[PDB]
Amino acid sequence: DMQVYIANLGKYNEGELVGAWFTFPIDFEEVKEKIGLNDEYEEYAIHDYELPFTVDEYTSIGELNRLWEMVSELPEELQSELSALLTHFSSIEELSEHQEDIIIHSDCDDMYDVARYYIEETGALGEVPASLQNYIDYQAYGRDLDLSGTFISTNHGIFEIVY
Amino acid sequence: DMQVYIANLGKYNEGELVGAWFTFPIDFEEVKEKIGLNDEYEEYAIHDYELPFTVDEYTSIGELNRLWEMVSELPEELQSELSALLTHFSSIEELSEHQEDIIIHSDCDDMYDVARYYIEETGALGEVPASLQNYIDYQAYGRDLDLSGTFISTNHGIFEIVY
Repeated sequence: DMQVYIANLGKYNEGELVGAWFTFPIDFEEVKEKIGLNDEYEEYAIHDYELPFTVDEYTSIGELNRLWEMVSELPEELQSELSALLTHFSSIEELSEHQEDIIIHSDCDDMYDVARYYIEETGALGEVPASLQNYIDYQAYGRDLDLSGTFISTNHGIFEIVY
Repeated sequence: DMQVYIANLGKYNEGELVGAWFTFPIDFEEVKEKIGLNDEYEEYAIHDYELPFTVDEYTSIGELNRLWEMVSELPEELQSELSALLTHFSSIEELSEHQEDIIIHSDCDDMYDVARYYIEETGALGEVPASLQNYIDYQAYGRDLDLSGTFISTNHGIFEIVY
């Protein structure tokens, strides 16, 4: 989980291929003793990674630990679905802005359940007469909430990006 | 409108074919002067009719005027749709029993309009919240009323045979 194959720019063609996997936190001198040096300093050749997100080929290791600390900052159900949540967003501090603004639904599993939750148990309208009990179009209600609300269908539930 | 070709049983093979059309009221002596006689009395050979209903081949002319008076008794929108209404019933005095029991819908044109009328403007449930405004399945409501109520789809509207 969350480990990188990063060495080295010396013998740029992935010659001097060393340094297998580095879980976080990752140090300059730790990897430097892992690899030696390439007679100078041209290292952390990002070429492979077990990460739940998208990383770049020249990201500095301090930025990597920064990203990891932002990952470890977030709750683990969100850490499981970072791939889905980052589709709406573009960065993690951006995600850390509205990290309070996520509605979690383990209880709701499709849009129908979202409609039934926000109508029935929320009580967004009050009266459910027995003459009117069946007669609440959860499908169209979910269509209209899908038009309005930013929704994300995931494995562990449905995540509503409300602002 | 409502006229019969009735003559004669004398020369049974529609020989002595006389008497073109007879609008109501229709008299024995009026048709008798129209046709003469067939040396005896065997007449009103019912063979053709402009009538909005089904008549028989040997119906007496007094019964014909009786049927016409029952037609003229009824309102003209029902006189226009006697063909549809008599499908549920079998006779006209039968229809004159429940002639008070017909719900007329020029306003409603399909089953959807029937559901929207009996829900919205009738106020069969009261509250229509804006969170619940769309969310009234008129289709299923019309299916359930179609299961329960006797409905007839016509040209001028929808006629509900309620008891």
